Amino acid sequence: MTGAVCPGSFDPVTLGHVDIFERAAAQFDEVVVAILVNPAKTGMFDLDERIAMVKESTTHLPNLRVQVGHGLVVDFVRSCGMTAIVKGLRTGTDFEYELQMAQMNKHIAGVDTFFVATAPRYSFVSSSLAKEVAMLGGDVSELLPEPVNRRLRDRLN
Amino acid sequence: MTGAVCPGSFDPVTLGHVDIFERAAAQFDEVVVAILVNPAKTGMFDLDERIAMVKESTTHLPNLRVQVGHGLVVDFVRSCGMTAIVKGLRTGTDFEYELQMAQMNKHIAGVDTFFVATAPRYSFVSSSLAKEVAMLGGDVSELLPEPVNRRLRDRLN
Amino acid sequence: MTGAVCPGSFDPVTLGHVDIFERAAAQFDEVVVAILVNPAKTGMFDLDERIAMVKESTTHLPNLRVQVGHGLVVDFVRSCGMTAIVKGLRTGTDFEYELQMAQMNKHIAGVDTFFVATAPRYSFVSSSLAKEVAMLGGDVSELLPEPVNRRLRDRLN
Amino acid sequence: MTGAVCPGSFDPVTLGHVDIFERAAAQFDEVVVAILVNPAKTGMFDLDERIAMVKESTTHLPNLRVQVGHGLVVDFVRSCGMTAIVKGLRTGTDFEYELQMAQMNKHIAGVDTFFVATAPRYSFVSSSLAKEVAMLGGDVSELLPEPVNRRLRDRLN
Amino acid sequence: MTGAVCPGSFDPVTLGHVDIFERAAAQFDEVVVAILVNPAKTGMFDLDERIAMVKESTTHLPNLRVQVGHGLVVDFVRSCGMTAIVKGLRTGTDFEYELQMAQMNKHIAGVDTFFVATAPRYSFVSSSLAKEVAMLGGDVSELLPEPVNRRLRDRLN
Amino acid sequence: MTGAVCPGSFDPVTLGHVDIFERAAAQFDEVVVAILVNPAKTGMFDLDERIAMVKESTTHLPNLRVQVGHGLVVDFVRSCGMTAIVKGLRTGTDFEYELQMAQMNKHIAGVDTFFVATAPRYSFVSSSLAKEVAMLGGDVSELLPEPVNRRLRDRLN
Ligand SMILES: CC(C)(COP(=O)(O)OP(=O)(O)OC[C@H]1O[C@@H](n2cnc3c(N)ncnc32)[C@H](O)[C@@H]1OP(=O)(O)O)[C@@H](O)C(=O)NCCC(=O)NCCS
Ligand SMILES: CC(C)(COP(=O)(O)OP(=O)(O)OC[C@H]1O[C@@H](n2cnc3c(N)ncnc32)[C@H](O)[C@@H]1OP(=O)(O)O)[C@@H](O)C(=O)NCCC(=O)NCCS
Ligand SMILES: CC(C)(COP(=O)(O)OP(=O)(O)OC[C@H]1O[C@@H](n2cnc3c(N)ncnc32)[C@H](O)[C@@H]1OP(=O)(O)O)[C@@H](O)C(=O)NCCC(=O)NCCS
Ligand SMILES: CC(C)(COP(=O)(O)OP(=O)(O)OC[C@H]1O[C@@H](n2cnc3c(N)ncnc32)[C@H](O)[C@@H]1OP(=O)(O)O)[C@@H](O)C(=O)NCCC(=O)NCCS
Ligand SMILES: CC(C)(COP(=O)(O)OP(=O)(O)OC[C@H]1O[C@@H](n2cnc3c(N)ncnc32)[C@H](O)[C@@H]1OP(=O)(O)O)[C@@H](O)C(=O)NCCC(=O)NCCS
Ligand SMILES: CC(C)(COP(=O)(O)OP(=O)(O)OC[C@H]1O[C@@H](n2cnc3c(N)ncnc32)[C@H](O)[C@@H]1OP(=O)(O)O)[C@@H](O)C(=O)NCCC(=O)NCCS
Repeated sequence: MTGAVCPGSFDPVTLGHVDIFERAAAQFDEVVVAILVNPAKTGMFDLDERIAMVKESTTHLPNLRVQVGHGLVVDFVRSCGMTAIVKGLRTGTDFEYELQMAQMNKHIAGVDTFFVATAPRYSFVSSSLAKEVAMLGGDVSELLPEPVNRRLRDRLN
Repeated sequence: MTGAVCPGSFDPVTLGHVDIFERAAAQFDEVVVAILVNPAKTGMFDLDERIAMVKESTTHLPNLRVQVGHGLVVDFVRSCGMTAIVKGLRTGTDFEYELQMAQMNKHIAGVDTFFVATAPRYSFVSSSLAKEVAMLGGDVSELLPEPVNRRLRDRLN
Repeated sequence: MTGAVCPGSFDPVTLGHVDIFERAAAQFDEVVVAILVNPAKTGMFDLDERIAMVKESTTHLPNLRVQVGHGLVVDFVRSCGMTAIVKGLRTGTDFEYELQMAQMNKHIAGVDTFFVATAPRYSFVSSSLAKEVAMLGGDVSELLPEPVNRRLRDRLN
Repeated sequence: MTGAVCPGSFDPVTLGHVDIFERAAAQFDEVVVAILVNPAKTGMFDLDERIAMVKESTTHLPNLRVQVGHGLVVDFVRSCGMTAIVKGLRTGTDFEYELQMAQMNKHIAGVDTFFVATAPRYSFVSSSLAKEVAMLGGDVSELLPEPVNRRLRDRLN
Repeated sequence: MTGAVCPGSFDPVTLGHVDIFERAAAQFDEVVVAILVNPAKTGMFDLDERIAMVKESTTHLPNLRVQVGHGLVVDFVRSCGMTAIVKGLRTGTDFEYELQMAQMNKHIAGVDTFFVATAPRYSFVSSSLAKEVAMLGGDVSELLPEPVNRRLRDRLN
Repeated sequence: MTGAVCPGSFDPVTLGHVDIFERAAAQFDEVVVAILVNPAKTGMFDLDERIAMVKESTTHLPNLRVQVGHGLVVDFVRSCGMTAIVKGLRTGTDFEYELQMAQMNKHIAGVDTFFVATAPRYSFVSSSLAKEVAMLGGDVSELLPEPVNRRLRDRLN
């Protein structure tokens, strides 16, 4: 009964996120994707849309499920009966801040954090940058699941 | 008559800050903790509370005093008759930005900046992260002075 | 017919920027400085003032011209009939984010990004830090073109 | 079913290494410690003493075994029926390198690498630094397991 | 009129090196690949094979030539009638060093250095890692040009 | 009463080292330059010439003395009646390492390490790079004190 949580805001989910989902799914018996929305920061997609996009991109992963989190990621992790977090690393990641959170999460709840480097082809995509480029007419279709592409296309007119 | 200034917003002061205060105090004849509040950014604690918390955490350091700064840190430093700043380094610190400020401060006023690594046990605490975790019910009591813990507890109800 | 674009918000232009302009100008047949203003973020100087300051600082560079960009930097680059961007590196630069943008820009439009380290004397100046120090009465005159200094002086009273 | 390999030269094993072994053992069904032989550049302890030191230091982890490797780490991993490497991060880790190896290992054999931050109290110990300090008379006994301390003090008397 | 030098030991040349050659050849009138001889620390291939490998791998770039250098890279650059060095950035690059050399080269001869990020698919290959993996039986043929692969498989049979 | 140790191999001392000596001498009552002997890996200048070079380059600092050390830097520091090390940061510094040593030195003897950024004009010089360039005929005389320049030009004629 091994398990890991993949936390994030996923606004929207990218192929960078999916690559990490797939690696977590391959190495742990169970994997929970936790969508932790910021109560102060409203992004582009609403919670239901973010859930849909994640679920639409992870139908091929039987041991993975999507779930909404509130408050501490470690509280969510423990409520799943798990003690592990898996985080992706890419080009631009604030790794020092990821390390700070990792140590903090370990300190407050005994939760381990495992970092894994995203595949090179998906190493420069992030949610905020994909949105920025897309909303200015740039083609990021290869850097996002097709369901996400369909929805970004809907917001052109 | 050697002296160093430890500048910051201290909202709230952490055991990371105190560790740096103690090391500065051990190496310099006089040490001034400068609380430089951001006029645009309002945090959690008001200036009086921030002063109180710093003073409540530094009663054991005879050659240290707490003082409020306005404008340039270098203007505050020079007004204390000093030419040195001591800054802490921890897990997550934007060190490139600390370096930029250090060079700038040296350029504009001839003020030296000394960096020192915080003790490992207090290396992942920061004011903003401690607040975030605490306000979601997380236990950061070991990562803050007891007086600070008492005040964070008061803001639960 | 070689060419490079030097993009930025230049609010205001610094001697760090100029140093990069000069190096780009020395190595490419044509060089276009693209002023890409953020539609969400309003800074200190208006677009006309930013253009003036850049033009006032680059009269000595015959193969360089100043032009306003809208939307994607790569769209601006391609519209100049170019395939290259030149970016400066200094003390504090978020290099991981510069790398992310570089890879992204290459992916979406085949545009190459060339990075060059600014001269050490101008390695700690940035637009935001120069403004912060100046508006608190600090002397950054050596870290900015004289025309920029004149304008920063006008906003004291 | 799940498994991870913890590779290294372990000359000698530190409490930093053991911390990582413990994290891996808690999150995977099986952990294999792979002791890989370095080039002409040989070390203080021979292979048998290295094996024994790791073994005596990990008696509290029943799902962990120790094994020598002679070629590619990925070949070792695959021959064990696994597809994951777990590696520790400490102060002084060459991350740039670790990431290069991770990407290379993923490319040549499809093996994933997971990185974990070592506990702060054990974040500054490394085999080479421990050896250097110990040989010069310094006390690193709190940073190494007792089986290592025993063999270390026998070498210096 | 415009020109760039791409310096290195190229032992052997990788598809990471070639990617950079291609970027330079597209943006400058002339590119010179400078093969500089390392100290006593010699390598796998001799100078003539190194030259031939670079030559056979760059037949698709008519504005590129290959030349041996024996002293300072800046002396090579200047003797070629140029003032620019182009260097690739990959996962595992010692940037801290590259920047030091860039500043030193600028100081001693006024030579500019331009950095370019290698294509993601070729971002984890380096000469030394490719050699290590190949000698241990791993397949790095997708990361090296065929002229290098040919000479590499002849050395291991 | 206050004191700092500036440790190194100083082979040879650079104007980067001297900048740091000057910062330390201005902020502490006493500064001791500790010349520590490296392992089998010996250098260009012998110990006596190294001592003399540091001495002749620091005549303008009356509160600074020079002394050889043979073991742990912390043992040197403590035997001098001090508890502080001052170390310079330059372009190309291995910070990751410096921090590891700082934490280790604090752990084994309670000695604090203070880091200071070298002046920009002297931020790219290091002993090894200066030696490399000088031996190849390059002019590094502006980056080294004249006592070093004298002994350097006598070695190359
Ligand atoms: C959910 C959580 C893991 C963040 O997930 P996320 O939003 O998907 O994280 P991302 O991958 O998008 O990147 C982090 C974002 O924070 C920002 N960030 C980066 N460095 C930062 C730093 N030093 N300080 C604050 N924010 C930072 C970045 O802008 C980044 O967004 P962007 O790069 O896309 O513009 C985190 O907020 C969390 O755990 N929330 C629950 C509350 C909690 O437990 N907090 C305590 C953590 S110890
Ligand atoms: C007081 C001063 C030293 C900052 O102190 P501080 O607020 O305690 O600094 P902190 O330790 O909290 O960390 C810096 C904060 O700035 C932010 N920061 C980090 N990198 C940054 C960067 N690249 N650019 C802008 N802000 C940055 C961070 O969010 C961090 O807060 P957080 O990590 O807790 O979320 C500085 O603002 C100052 O000197 N103010 C006086 C005005 C002045 O002299 N300015 C000129 C400086 S050259
Ligand atoms: C114009 C452009 C190159 C930015 O230029 P710029 O504003 O002059 O950049 P700067 O040199 O001032 O520095 C970048 C700023 O972004 C911020 N920044 C730094 N790291 C960041 C990160 N990780 N994520 C988001 N913003 C970041 C910094 O605050 C910095 O400002 P500051 O350091 O002065 O406070 C970029 O916004 C752009 O290309 N815009 C056009 C739209 C586009 O093409 N976007 C797609 C890029 S792939
Ligand atoms: C065994 C292996 C994981 C290394 O483990 P290790 O020796 O315990 O690793 P450590 O972190 O203790 O030490 C790494 C050492 O290499 C050095 N290292 C760091 N950066 C390096 C670089 N750029 N190039 C080469 N070595 C580097 C460090 O100096 C460090 O030694 P130190 O303790 O003296 O600092 C690895 O060498 C390996 O996989 N070997 C098997 C062969 C193989 O698979 N090769 C191809 C891998 S893609
Ligand atoms: C030729 C030259 C550009 C180097 O090229 P190169 O060998 O292809 O460079 P690479 O990136 O492949 O390798 C750099 C190597 O040096 C090492 N390097 C990295 N950091 C270093 C450091 N701090 N100090 C010394 N070498 C370092 C790396 O370990 C790397 O080797 P690797 O592949 O085993 O990792 C350079 O040495 C040069 O200019 N030589 C001519 C002489 C000269 O001009 N000297 C003064 C320069 S300011
Ligand atoms: C003397 C001492 C401070 C080093 O000083 P130094 O030689 O002048 O330091 P420098 O910055 O000039 O050089 C550091 C060198 O080590 C190397 N260094 C950097 N990273 C390293 C690493 N990961 N592992 C080992 N050495 C490293 C660098 O390559 C650099 O050499 P360079 O100029 O060729 O780049 C240190 O070795 C010391 O304290 N010695 C005394 C013994 C002791 O106390 N040991 C335990 C310390 S915790």
